[PDB]
Amino acid sequence: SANTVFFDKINDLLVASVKEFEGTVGISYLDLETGEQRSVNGQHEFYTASTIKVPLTMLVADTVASGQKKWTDLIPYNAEEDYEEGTGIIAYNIQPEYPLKTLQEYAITYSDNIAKNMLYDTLGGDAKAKREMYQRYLHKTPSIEEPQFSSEDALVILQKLYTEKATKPDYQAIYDSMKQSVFHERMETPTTQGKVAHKIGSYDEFIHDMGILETPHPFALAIFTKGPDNAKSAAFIASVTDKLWQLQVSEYPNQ
Repeated sequence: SANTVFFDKINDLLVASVKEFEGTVGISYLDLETGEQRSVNGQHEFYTASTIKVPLTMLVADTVASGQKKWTDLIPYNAEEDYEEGTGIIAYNIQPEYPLKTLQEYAITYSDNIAKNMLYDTLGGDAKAKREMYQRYLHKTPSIEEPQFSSEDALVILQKLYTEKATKPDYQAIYDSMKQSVFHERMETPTTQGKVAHKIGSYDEFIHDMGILETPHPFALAIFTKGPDNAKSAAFIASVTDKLWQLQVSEYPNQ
């Protein structure tokens, strides 16, 4: 009963919050210790933008585990297929090849677009990779041209990473790269700093973040938005994140 009281308070906060947002938003919260979730508009599908780099890296790790690739493998840069600007390290000091491990790191820590392209190449192309990650991790068929996630989808992916990193060091490495990511915004706030693993995503009107907040009783959170004002969208994510953090640290029910 005490749990339902607390989770109902989380729900009240989510409902109140989305009322304030000019645009479309989905929010999903997961209390990792109990498995209890609360969502508002948690099934609306949004263009993934860079959030897809998380399951991409998971798939790369799975592929290494299968024996088909090794972390030490040198992956060649293909100008004619891999070049992309925006976020990343590679574009701004291009090398002819990279260890697979390095790509894996850069795709998350620096949201590196070229790294992402080179990972898709390694996995047999983006259509194949997308089919595999969606089918295996979400039990869904993807749109290859315009892949989508709901906030609930994001929670399914985060839960898998969080559970399985206990026995999969390469998933722990992904998590750690999410903690070390260089974009100190959205779910990363003065309150959550040093205690958040997150993957931002941005494209035009799409502004997202998804992650795990390392409160004493930890929780997963996904906030996906589409709206006209990028600054407002990012500020909304940070605001809701801090409000949930405060509840989680101050009113968590005795079990």
